[PDB]
Amino acid sequence: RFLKVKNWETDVVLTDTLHLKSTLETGCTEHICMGSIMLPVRTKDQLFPLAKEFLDQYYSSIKRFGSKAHMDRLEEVNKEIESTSTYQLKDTELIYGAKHAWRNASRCVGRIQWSKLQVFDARDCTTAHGMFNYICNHVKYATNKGNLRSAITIFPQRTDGKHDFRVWNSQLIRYAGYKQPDGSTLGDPANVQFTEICIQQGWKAPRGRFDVLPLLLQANGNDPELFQIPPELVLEVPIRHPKFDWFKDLGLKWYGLPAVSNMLLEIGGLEFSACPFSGWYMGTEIGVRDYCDNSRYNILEEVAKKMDLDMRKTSSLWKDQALVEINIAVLYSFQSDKVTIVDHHSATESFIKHMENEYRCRGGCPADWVWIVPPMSGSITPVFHQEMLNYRLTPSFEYQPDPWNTHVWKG
Amino acid sequence: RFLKVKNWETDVVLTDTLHLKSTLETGCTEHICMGSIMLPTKDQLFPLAKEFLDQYYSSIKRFGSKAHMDRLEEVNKEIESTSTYQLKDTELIYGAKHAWRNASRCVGRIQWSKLQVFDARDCTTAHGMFNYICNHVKYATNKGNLRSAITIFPQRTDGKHDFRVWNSQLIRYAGYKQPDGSTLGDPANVQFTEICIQQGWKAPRGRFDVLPLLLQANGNDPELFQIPPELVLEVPIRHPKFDWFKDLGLKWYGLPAVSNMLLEIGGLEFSACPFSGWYMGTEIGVRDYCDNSRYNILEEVAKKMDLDMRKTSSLWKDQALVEINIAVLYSFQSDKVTIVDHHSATESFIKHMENEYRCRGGCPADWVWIVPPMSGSITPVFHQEMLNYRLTPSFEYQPDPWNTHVW
Ligand code: HEM
Ligand code: HEM
Ligand SMILES: CNCCCc1cncc(CCc2cc(C)cc(N)n2)c1
Ligand SMILES: C[C@H](O)[C@H](O)[C@H]1CNc2nc(N)[nH]c(=O)c2N1
Ligand SMILES: C[C@H](O)[C@H](O)[C@H]1CNc2nc(N)[nH]c(=O)c2N1
Ligand SMILES: [Zn+2]
Repeated sequence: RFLKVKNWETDVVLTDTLHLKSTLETGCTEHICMGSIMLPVRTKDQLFPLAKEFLDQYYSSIKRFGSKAHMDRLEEVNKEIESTSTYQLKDTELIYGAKHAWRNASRCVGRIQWSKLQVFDARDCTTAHGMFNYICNHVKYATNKGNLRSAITIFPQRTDGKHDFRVWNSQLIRYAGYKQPDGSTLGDPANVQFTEICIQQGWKAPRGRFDVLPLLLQANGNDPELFQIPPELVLEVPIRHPKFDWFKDLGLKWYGLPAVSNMLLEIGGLEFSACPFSGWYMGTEIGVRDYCDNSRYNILEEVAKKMDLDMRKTSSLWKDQALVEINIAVLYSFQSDKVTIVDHHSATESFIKHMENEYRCRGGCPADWVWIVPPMSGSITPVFHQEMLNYRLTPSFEYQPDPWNTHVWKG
Repeated sequence: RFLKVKNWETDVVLTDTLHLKSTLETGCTEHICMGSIMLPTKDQLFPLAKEFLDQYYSSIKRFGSKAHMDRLEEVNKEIESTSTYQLKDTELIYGAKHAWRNASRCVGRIQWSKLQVFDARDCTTAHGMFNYICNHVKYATNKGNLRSAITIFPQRTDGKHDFRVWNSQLIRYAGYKQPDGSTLGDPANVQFTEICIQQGWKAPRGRFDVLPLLLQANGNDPELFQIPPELVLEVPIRHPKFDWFKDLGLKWYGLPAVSNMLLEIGGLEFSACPFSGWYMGTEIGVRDYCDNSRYNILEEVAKKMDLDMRKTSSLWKDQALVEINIAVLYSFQSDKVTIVDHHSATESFIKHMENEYRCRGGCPADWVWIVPPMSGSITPVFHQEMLNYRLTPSFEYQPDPWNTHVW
């Protein structure tokens, strides 16, 4: 089967054959598209085909398909599965797997960088303290004094599902949110629930607008433990605007390192429930979503006031106008401080090239248009005009339930 | 099977049951989502008629009535005898309004029940069609106070007598390829303009030439007509702050009127059914003016604002884009032509969705099309999960007549 996608701006037509290797579900049917839906203990039975599929890909990629090394390895994994009910990846396979999970991540516009990923093998980790050490080293390495480096740290895989390693933080670095008795919110409204958990676990909250949350770390299915990331390791950027001198007085800053820590990495049927990964920010993530979502810091009003825009009619586009200045300021600030960041024009343009490269060399590039298109100025970026096919390949990053909803407390 | 949609801004969750009445396919499968793809007999006819008449009679609280059964009986006889059937005026109006209600790509659907339906099923010639379309244009425009309307021409018979408006929209600007290798006017309209010229149009070769209508009646060869200039309302584009903007020589037409689509009601097919409402600003300011394959004016505007266009990271493109869109809205409002900004329109649509979920059990919506082409996430629709599915009556895409027409 052949599937064509078209770019309506360029008339470039690409042919996808890669989707034939698609395994998991989409959520869609012939009767319904769930393309805008956010979120739509394994037996040896199901496990060996998954291992085999993965090992065949790995051996093909190193051009050793059907080799004795390939066959011996299948044999070794088979025996290990029938003996121990699971298996261990070689370091090479782990690295290959992590890189490909990123490569297959259909919601990530940053994938041109997929082959450059520093993989930190933390499978020898046994305790929360050990996890803390590993994560500190990840943060320091990735931050690199502002010259950001993509990295992932991989903690031991799931066994019976009762001994899971989990990072309870959705991201390694995030600001606390505090609900006030008057209904108002101090800090990041997104993180109110998690902050409360942290407080309940014994965290002493400074109760400011930009308090870096402590790490809440679960090793081997045990109760999670609190650790504070050494502040000297947390790179932050004061936000200012190149022309507006009052912008600094808004009191804004953000952290430089975007680091997802709540996702599950699947490789060859194995499940890595704690696998924090990081890259560098695209400006709009902060300037559009973090700052301007009504459900987040929500600064559009204040900014628009200070720019003295006409705010009586939406039709003045005062919101749009303020939004631009805020995103200019985020980009300006990071650049001025020499902290890696990319604008949505650069990032989407790079993605189109990556995508075309992938069609040519790989036969496709699964992409989720709904996530790939930036949250401002959509149609003046080239991804907007690009038809995309969304499907799911393994290895992959997957959503998993929040640990506080599933954890069995030891006490 | 009973699907939930969440708004991530408000945490509001809606339950959709309406999708279990969908029938047409989406393009998607359990293995592949095609949500971003632009274009993915008596036997066949009677169940379609029945399904439609059932929903019609349910809508007037007369389900299972004798009049319901009588109509069903009558339609069935007519299909058996004549191979097709004729809609009653009431049914036609119901169907047209519901086609719009079911248009999952339309953000303006809160207005769906206020639609003026012009029954042009008595039309027989292209001159007839021309007259009906002029009257539509004049009625819809209403001196700037726009009114939603659709004009419905005779249904398809054997497929060899189709009525077609060859133009994709009732009102659009011509496109010309220059010796300069560049493009004059609207680049999207070059091929159609060629066909107009080849059919005998005398093109003025200007940048904003209103295209002539190319009208096909009864499967005959299409004929040319110029819409009376005085009925084509246009808006010169100026900026409220930038005095120089006027000098760009920009204007646009007040009437957005889609003419290339197929209206399906009760299995019947209306291949010629132009419909119109009123513009959302971004349609003109973002797409028409700033698309690289359209009027593509970003660079010039940016230069007149003297922005640093050295580096993409200055966001000069984004800045110019906002001002271009400010000017569009200002110009329409100043000239008193109905227009809606994307904030107001998406807000309306959220309330409509909630109404539709509350009173109909759902609302089919294509998020890819509903979210505006600028400032996506500062509009409520961005944070609104939507289910996309196909309900009938419906507007459907159809092939361009020049690839179809046996001359
Ligand atoms: C290096 C530069 C990178 C850039 C510019 C980038 C860009 C982005 C952006 C803008 C998003 C959307 C985030 C959101 O809307 O919440 C995203 C999502 C995602 N990225 Fe990347 N990313 C980068 C690196 C990485 C790396 C290193 C990985 C994994 C090894 C990765 C995997 C993912 C995944 C799995 C998602 C989906 C997250 C979710 O569903 O919440 N990215 N990326
Ligand atoms: C009166 C105010 C209206 C507003 C504000 C509005 C808004 C819009 C917008 C912004 C689009 C996207 C168009 C594009 O991006 O090219 C659209 C598409 C559409 N509209 Fe509405 N519309 C209105 C009236 C109507 C009416 C009266 C009908 C039918 C009787 C209709 C049916 C449709 C259909 C079928 C589409 C999809 C067109 C396509 O797929 O090319 N709309 N509308
Ligand atoms: C999933 N919706 C909520 C996301 C909230 C959130 C909070 N902090 C950091 C991120 C980072 C997202 C992200 C991750 C990576 C790896 C790179 C990049 N440029 N961006 C996301
Ligand atoms: C409902 C909708 O899917 C939701 O708002 C999505 C839209 N696209 C997105 N795109 C990105 N990059 N990040 C997001 O969080 C979202 N949210
Ligand atoms: C590839 C993508 O589907 C295409 O660019 C779509 C995206 N969303 C759109 N949305 C609207 N309203 N109108 C359009 O023409 C498009 N084009
Ligand atoms: Zn889909």
